[PDB]
Amino acid sequence: NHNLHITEKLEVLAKAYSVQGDKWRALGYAKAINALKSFHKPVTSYQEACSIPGIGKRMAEKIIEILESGHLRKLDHISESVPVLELFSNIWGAGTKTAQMWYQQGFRSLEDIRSQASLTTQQAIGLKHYSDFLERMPREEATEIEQTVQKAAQAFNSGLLCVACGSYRRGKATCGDVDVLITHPDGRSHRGIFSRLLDSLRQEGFLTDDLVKGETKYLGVCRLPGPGRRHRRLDIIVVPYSEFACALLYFTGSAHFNRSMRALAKTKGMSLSEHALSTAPGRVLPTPTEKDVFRLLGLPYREPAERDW
DNA sequence: CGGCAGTACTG
DNA sequence: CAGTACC
DNA sequence: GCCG
Ligand SMILES: [Cl-]
Ligand SMILES: [Mg+2]
Ligand code: NA
Ligand code: NA
Ligand code: NA
Repeated sequence: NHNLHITEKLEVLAKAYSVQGDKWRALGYAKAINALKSFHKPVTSYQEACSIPGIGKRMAEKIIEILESGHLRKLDHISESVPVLELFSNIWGAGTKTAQMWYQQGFRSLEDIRSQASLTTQQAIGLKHYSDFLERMPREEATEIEQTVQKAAQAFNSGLLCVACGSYRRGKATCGDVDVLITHPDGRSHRGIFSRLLDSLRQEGFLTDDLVKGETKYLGVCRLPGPGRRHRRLDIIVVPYSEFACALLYFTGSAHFNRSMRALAKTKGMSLSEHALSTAPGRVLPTPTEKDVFRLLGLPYREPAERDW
């Protein structure tokens, strides 16, 4: 990254727009930050700034300002509210609208939130685990969590396949949470297992809090036994076997890689979701493998580690 | 001008 | 429904 | 914010 002196200050702007709710501008800043953290060179011209995909006139100009004096005028005019809004929206279950409302109501610290805010069930759990959920775990811990879920699943039906996705599958040394995808090659036995699986995992003390318990996805909180353990975010998603390849791809990510794939799909008159690759309500195309998705998009296969965009 | 993804939960 | 979350 |  020959441009960490540009990206460091752009990231302040990106975050300010993100937590203030301007999600599209925040998207544009993040793309430009990704582009600039990947070029071949330092950028030292406005005509070179425009050179790169994701950098336009206004973003060029901002490069051409750090160009000169080593800072961006715009940074000194970010609302004093941004760090508080960032604090509040780092509570799981609170996003930008809730953070702006708390701010408007005069809350300024997590002590204010604890003592005076009305919290949803999810947000009270997010607040209780505030620090823990900002921490990444070693991937060796994601492994133990995956194999905990697998053992409980395969106990009830040994045909069940369980796979940790997310940053774990992309090979990262640390993970923000664990995403366990479950399916069954028989095409039917995947259904209705959550009752049994989740109560099994509660039986250990392993599952400590539920955030979401739907018919096909569970989002919650777990903790391995013993000393020195922290609470970890855990998602479990159950999918029909015919959808396994698209689910693997979607839940392996990264989010920027998926977004680049949806856009490439759109150039070919197709659509790509966690459930399927389809034509324009079109037809679902058969994708038994991740490799088939790439092939039908006319792309060469990328292993999970080269999707970490 | 307007897309930049679609859906599953929660309440 | 609006809001939040998943990659 | 960028881009078509
Ligand atoms: Cl596959
Ligand atoms: Mg994850
Ligand atoms: Na949040
Ligand atoms: Na008060
Ligand atoms: Na997750």
